[PDB]
Amino acid sequence: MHTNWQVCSLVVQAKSERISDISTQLNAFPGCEVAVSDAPSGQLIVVVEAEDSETLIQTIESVRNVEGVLAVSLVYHQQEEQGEETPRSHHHHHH
Repeated sequence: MHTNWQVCSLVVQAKSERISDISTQLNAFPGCEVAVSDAPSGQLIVVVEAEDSETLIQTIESVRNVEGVLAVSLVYHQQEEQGEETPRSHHHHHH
């Protein structure tokens, strides 16, 4: 099915010299499109669209595993999971 997926822009700070290699490689990722490419600053805007939030993470983490990327600033970020000290209502019923 077509799930309610989310797109996320990535401000990729990378080696300004190596921008051509990095952009080419990143645009070859699944769901990743290089929208904006500013070679002078080393900024690559990559928009990633993925089905589930976790599928997005799987993809974005791979983006951050490229040599050339210095910092990936995710335009859409949440807090850490942290852990809930007192759980909420779960409705996992077998019956």
